[PDB]
Amino acid sequence: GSLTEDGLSYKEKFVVRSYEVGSNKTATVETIANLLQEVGCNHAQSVGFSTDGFATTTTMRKLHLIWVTARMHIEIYKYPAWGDVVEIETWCQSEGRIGTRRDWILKDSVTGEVTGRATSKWVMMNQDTRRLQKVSDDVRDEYLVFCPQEPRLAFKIPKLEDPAQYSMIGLKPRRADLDMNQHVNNVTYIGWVLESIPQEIVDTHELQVITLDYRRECQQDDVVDSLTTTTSDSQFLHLLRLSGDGQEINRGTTLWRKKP
Amino acid sequence: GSLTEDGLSYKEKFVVRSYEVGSNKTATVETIANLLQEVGCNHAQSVGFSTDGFATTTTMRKLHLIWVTARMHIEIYKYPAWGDVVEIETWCQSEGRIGTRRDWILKDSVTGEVTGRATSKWVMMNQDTRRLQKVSDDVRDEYLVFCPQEPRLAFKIPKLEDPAQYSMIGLKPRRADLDMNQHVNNVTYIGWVLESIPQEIVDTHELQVITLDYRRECQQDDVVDSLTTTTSDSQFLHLLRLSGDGQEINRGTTLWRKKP
Ligand SMILES: C[C@@]1(COCc2c(F)cccc2F)CC(c2ccccc2F)=NO1
Ligand SMILES: C[C@@]1(COCc2c(F)cccc2F)CC(c2ccccc2F)=NO1
Repeated sequence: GSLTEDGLSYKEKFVVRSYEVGSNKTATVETIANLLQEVGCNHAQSVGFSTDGFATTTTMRKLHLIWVTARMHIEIYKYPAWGDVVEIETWCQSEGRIGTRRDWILKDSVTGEVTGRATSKWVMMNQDTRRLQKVSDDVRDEYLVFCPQEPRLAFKIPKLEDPAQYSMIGLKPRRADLDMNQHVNNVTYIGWVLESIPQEIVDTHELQVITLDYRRECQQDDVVDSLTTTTSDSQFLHLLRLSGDGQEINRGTTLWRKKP
Repeated sequence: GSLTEDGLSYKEKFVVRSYEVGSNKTATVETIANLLQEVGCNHAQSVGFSTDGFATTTTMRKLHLIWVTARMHIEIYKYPAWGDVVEIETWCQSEGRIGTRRDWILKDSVTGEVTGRATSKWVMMNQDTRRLQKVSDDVRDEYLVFCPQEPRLAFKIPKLEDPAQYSMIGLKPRRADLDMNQHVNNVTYIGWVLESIPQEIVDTHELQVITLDYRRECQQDDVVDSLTTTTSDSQFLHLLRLSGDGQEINRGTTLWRKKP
């Protein structure tokens, strides 16, 4: 991949792998989310962020701050097949004191058609206490020079009430689910949300839209319950909570289209 | 990737991704095993096997036969870092009536040095009954023309006895663990074997050698126990068994080197 001529966005092509596809031999949404993360990381490196950790500015490092995902919204029009080339363009924009947005557009590299879109809200937090911080002028000024400054857009979740229609309990991360800092990878939470979708829905529908809020992390030694209720196309409300009716981890919604 | 000039092996380069690395920012062994699978699948397509299923010959399809892994042996000298290019060369050889071998050699694409080696024994089995079959002349003759015929080599596991020194119980696959035919991906079994290795070993050692036998599949709805005992460098004996002291799934051994 590479920066675009103006230096304010990044493009990368990916060839969909054998193990990245599901039963229709198209990329899973977890594969798409992994590719979104990878092109974001390669963008960060291309504009001078670290080649051996996740992106931080100089002032973030001084203050022990990291970027963490607060919300992810993905819409897929067509999932790419095994062996297809998908090209993803990504960019960031300042969200003032709130945080930082990363947007993505997915294209079929052969047709040039848009096959999906995504946006994410990232917030600052202290890596040790996990307490949120507003973006200071020093941190914003460090990264603003890598962002378009005029708007460039790729485009409330309620709490599931007991009893859940569907559940998958006792979900636990294995080492493959952990990132280079031994934190649960953000894509693992997408997989866990979808685990409580009945298999018959997955067999007969394609996921068109997912919206996920990220409230708290699952630690390596935590156990998660995935809860789903039908709200309808098929639409669902989702809640991930720590085992034992503990803290909410994630809430979300999905929209599914019947297979052709 | 592409076939080599003589058409009898296949090479592919991979750039190690952000989510493919562990805490030392080098590829996990599960990442390496996924890359071995992907280059094998791309080799199969390059010599005229299907672009929308795992490799079968014409006679295999007529008889409802598939290739399944019986044994995997991987040795890694150096795990590639995040953003490094690893080049993998792969080839197959007939094993007479027993099955078919796939071998791999991993190289650091910048230095050209060998960083790892792998070999696998694949057997025929009926996809419906899971009963093994010897390779018939018709099937061997269909694939022999894609193999070196003179030897080209990249280079008994006992049953763990109760009580196991270490365990991880209740492991269950999620949809990301399933392949395009809704079978548990072979790399998932490597992850499950390693889950019962204590975290302190993983934190202080690198895996140098893994040998894994594959006896039976975990179904989507099965639950697996991972059992490990120290036999020693650190060496371990491994057993994966279905929950409830059910059927053995896998047995294996690993050898670990202290981190520099
Ligand atoms: C918010 C975040 C910022 O990344 C650094 C960065 C800029 F700040 C401005 C322009 C380009 C750029 F790269 C963090 C982030 C991220 C973090 C970890 C993993 C994956 C990611 F995409 N992706 O976007
Ligand atoms: C045994 C197996 C054979 O693949 C077909 C094939 C030949 F038979 C001969 C030369 C090249 C070639 F490709 C099956 C296999 C495999 C199967 C599923 C997934 C991944 C794999 F590597 N990899 O190797």
